[PDB]
Amino acid sequence: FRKMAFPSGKVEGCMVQVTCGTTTLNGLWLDDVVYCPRHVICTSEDMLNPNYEDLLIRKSNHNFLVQAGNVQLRVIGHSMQNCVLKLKVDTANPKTPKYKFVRIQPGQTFSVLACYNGSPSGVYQCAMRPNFTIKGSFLNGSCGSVGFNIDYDCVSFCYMHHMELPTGVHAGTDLEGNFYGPFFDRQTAQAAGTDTTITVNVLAWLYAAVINGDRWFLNARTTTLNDFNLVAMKYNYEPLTQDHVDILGPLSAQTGIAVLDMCASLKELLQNGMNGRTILGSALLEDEFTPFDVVRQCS
Amino acid sequence: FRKMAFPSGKVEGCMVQVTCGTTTLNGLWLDDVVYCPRHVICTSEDMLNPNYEDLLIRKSNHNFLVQAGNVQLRVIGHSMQNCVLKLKVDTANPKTPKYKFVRIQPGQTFSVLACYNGSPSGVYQCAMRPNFTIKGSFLNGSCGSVGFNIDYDCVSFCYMHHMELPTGVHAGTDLEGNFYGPFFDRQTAQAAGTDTTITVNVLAWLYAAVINGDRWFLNARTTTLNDFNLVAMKYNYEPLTQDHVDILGPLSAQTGIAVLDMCASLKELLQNGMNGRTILGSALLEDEFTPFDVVRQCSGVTF
Ligand SMILES: O=C(Cn1nnc2ccccc21)N(Cc1cccc(Cl)c1)c1ccc(-c2cnc[nH]2)cc1
Ligand SMILES: O=C(Cn1nnc2ccccc21)N(Cc1cccc(Cl)c1)c1ccc(-c2cnc[nH]2)cc1
Repeated sequence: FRKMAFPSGKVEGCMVQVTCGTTTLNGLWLDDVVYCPRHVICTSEDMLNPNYEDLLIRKSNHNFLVQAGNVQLRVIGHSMQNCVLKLKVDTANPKTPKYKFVRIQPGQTFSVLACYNGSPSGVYQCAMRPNFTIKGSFLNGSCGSVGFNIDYDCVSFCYMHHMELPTGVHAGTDLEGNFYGPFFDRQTAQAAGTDTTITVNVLAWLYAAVINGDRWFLNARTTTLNDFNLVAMKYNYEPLTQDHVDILGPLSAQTGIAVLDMCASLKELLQNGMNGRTILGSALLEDEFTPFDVVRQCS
Repeated sequence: FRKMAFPSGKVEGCMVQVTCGTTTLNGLWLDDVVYCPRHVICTSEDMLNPNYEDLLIRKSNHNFLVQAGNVQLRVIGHSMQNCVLKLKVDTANPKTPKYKFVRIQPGQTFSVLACYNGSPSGVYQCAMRPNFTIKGSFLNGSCGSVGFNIDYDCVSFCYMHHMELPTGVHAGTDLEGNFYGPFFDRQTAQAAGTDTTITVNVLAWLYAAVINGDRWFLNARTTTLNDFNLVAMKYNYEPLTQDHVDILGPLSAQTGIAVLDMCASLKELLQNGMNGRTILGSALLEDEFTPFDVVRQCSGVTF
């Protein structure tokens, strides 16, 4: 049972390099529009305290240099949507997949294609944390890298990378340019809200551990939904809803372990710890697999 | 510090499905040849005790269905090379990347593009265990999925999936059809030998920890490679080769920590444990990042 990302090919065909002055980052080229973080228009001094509408009005189309591989794309128009810059180019991307822009919920997962200078480096799976940060693998130059899910040949873009917080976690926006969380695109120190653990995901992963033959953490106790939620909140776990219980249904049916019986296992795990043991190779409780991620990989 | 697969687009454009009789599996289309596991020609009952040479003699080109999506590629030649079947097709793949076939060492990592009916489903990073199994994520119908590394847009293919073992680990061949490990393509009970920890990768991970400022485990001693190898084997760790010392060279130079000093620090961790401390947030020593994986993720290496 591994962390599994979607194949990246359809997104690879869309990655380009956007340059404004001496600032360079990645852009997403779909049809005849290139999307990228708007802080590409900032000098390093601008970034310290930018007024974006003021900075953008002073830019011309020729200030923007878009490179796809070794081809230069000509910018023929530019506008700004929230924190995203939209460059109209004179060429349509022949590799544009069927796509959608979506805003994901805390606790949902997505694949990230990490890119530098418009070229792909690696792909990995991430979750939107409850505090709206992501635990990414991004170096300097990765801004504009995107997160996505793929369903029946359609790419749903959900994340564009903008920054790294002082703690090393990452923040960004949806494809409409709205940050996830209370962050802003100004280079100043920003703390995130206190993070919590994605409970429905931990339960899914515990089910994955049972499907793969590991039952050491199970027990006989039972719990009610409310009583489990009392303990969950005490340990900074997100509440479990009745829809979460229903979503876990297929995993409950496959294993013959009622959802609330798995909650009693997790409650014992939180109150007693793991006693040096491991689950699915991990010594910590993993919360970045959703029930769907488990179902897709286990079936 | 998290696992990172290679971008999979160059391999996605090479995946096809191969059907013989009622058996469908994945194939790899490069130029005008499709490579796939030879057990596609077996029935499920044949698998119990196959004679591949006899099963192949009764096959003709017109018995093989190769499809790119739903589009048939006409087979115009066939042959068997070890445990892989090579089907010559009448169309050269225009998506063929620059590529090589390589045979990897235990401990080395690769990305696997898990596929079902020729359709890519997911990508993840895998290590070849010292017992020549991989702890992959494969369901039925994933046979023929390949593992690969990328180096400046040359794809090095290193693994083709053939089978699941009773313990749930996976076994396969290189692109020339030679199994990794003492396994065979017959459904007879086979078992993986006892596994060990990949020492060179644990050392790579300790170097990654030092790079990020987590260095409480650096001790004051050194060791010789021979002395270390004899001790490590008592803890079910692999011995180091001369190639292992050399591939740790760049991390040793970047951190200023001699390889044999890091071996001495690891030895102390084995003999005394962690004392409830963590490394890179982990209470366990990670052994599925190679030295190359550490550098690839710490630099912005693109392809
Ligand atoms: O963190 C990043 C960029 N970044 N992203 N991932 C990273 C991983 C490692 C290192 C840096 C990373 N920041 C800081 C920042 C702080 C608060 C808010 C924001 Cl939006 C950015 C940044 C973004 C733009 C510029 C820039 C634009 N023109 C000139 N200079 C300079 C710095
Ligand atoms: O394990 C697998 C295949 N497999 N691989 N990953 C898997 C993940 C989930 C489920 C199955 C998986 N085996 C059993 C086997 C035992 C020892 C050696 C070998 Cl080679 C195979 C197999 C291989 C071919 C056939 C077959 C050929 N024609 C028609 N049916 C039938 C069974």
